[PDB]
Amino acid sequence: MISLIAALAVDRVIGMENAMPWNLPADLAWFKRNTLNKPVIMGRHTWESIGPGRKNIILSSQPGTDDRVTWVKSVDEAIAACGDVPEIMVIGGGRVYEQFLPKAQKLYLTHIDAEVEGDTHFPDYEPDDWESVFSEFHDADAQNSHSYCFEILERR
Amino acid sequence: MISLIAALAVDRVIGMENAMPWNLPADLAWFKRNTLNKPVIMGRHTWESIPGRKNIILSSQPGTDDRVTWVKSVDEAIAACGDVPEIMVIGGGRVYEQFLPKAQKLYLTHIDAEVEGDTHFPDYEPDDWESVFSEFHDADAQNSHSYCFEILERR
Ligand SMILES: NC(=O)c1ccc[n+]([C@@H]2O[C@H](COP(=O)([O-])OP(=O)(O)OC[C@H]3O[C@@H](n4cnc5c(N)ncnc54)[C@H](OP(=O)(O)O)[C@@H]3O)[C@@H](O)[C@H]2O)c1
Ligand SMILES: NC(=O)c1ccc[n+]([C@@H]2O[C@H](COP(=O)([O-])OP(=O)(O)OC[C@H]3O[C@@H](n4cnc5c(N)ncnc54)[C@H](OP(=O)(O)O)[C@@H]3O)[C@@H](O)[C@H]2O)c1
Repeated sequence: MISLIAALAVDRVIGMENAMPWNLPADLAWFKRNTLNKPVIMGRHTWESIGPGRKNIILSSQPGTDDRVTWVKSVDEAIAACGDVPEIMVIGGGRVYEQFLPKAQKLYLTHIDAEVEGDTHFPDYEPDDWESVFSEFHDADAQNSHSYCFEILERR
Repeated sequence: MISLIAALAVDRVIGMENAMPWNLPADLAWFKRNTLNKPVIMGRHTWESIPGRKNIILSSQPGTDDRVTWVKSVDEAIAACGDVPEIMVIGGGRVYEQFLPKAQKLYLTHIDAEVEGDTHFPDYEPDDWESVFSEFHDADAQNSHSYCFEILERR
């Protein structure tokens, strides 16, 4: 199966011109929990932002620039590179989420109570086509700059 | 001599109820550049938020980590640093307020972020401080806000 994992500010904003204006180690821990050694697919801009671990599959139209990870030139090649696994984790960014949302069976979302003027958004999903199977709200604290809610949705 | 090092949002905000809403690895690298192995003094809340050098923690209560040095007063904090060229006071608000009158140098990162804080860097009169270094940086893929490193020396 294919899953998407993303952290959304209000209006489904996921990315800005620069690094996101928050500090959420709990979200980093949740991201790790839910990826572990599973194959990940990401776009080239997300790869440049995160600086590797599992299979790391990077989408780019151009030849790859780091032989430690696997570079692919299409969605189909990305899926093929992950092989026959229980769950593929699509980790961003906006252009990649848009292409994989119709293929996805599960969303792992972190809803962050932050308003940020973004340039990239998580794709529109119709909540009626998705069953919320898990939800956990957390307050901001000494380590986390904003309140946040982890949610898992499974396609209906 | 005593120096303060701090990261200031607008209105001299240094701290909030919760973690600061920014991601500034360049400021962490600057903080390291300017501390390295020099003794550091910090308040107990800053200790809990963040050991390496001498790490001197102010608290009214017995210490809870024997890997660092705990002191109950400003004068003991200074004494615990020994005879060194530069003591780095790293926060927080209560600690900066007590050490500012003793300080000869400020290492400030001015961050272009507006945040409603609960704690501020102490008032200083810029006329009483000479800016000896200033370096501006844009936000980028790793740093959420633009920032300016500044070093002031007491005139
Ligand atoms: N998303 C884009 O295509 C694109 C283009 C120009 C500027 N930007 C800016 O970059 C920032 C991040 O955007 P984002 O979150 O959308 O980035 P992202 O998903 O992390 O990465 C997008 C990149 O992934 C590669 N890619 C995605 N789908 C592909 C496919 N089917 N075949 C081959 N390569 C594919 C392209 O790399 P290559 O560029 O190496 O081909 C693309 O530019 C935004 O501010 C956006 O405006 C994005
Ligand atoms: N981050 C956290 O852990 C946390 C938790 C609760 C509240 N706060 C609140 O957050 C706000 C900002 O704190 P801040 O930046 O001012 O904290 P800070 O300077 O990092 O730490 C202040 C602490 O340092 C100790 N201290 C400072 N001067 C001292 C002296 N002369 N003698 C003995 N002990 C001394 C006291 O510890 P003791 O308290 O151990 O005596 C004091 O509470 C404050 O309103 C604070 O009360 C922060």
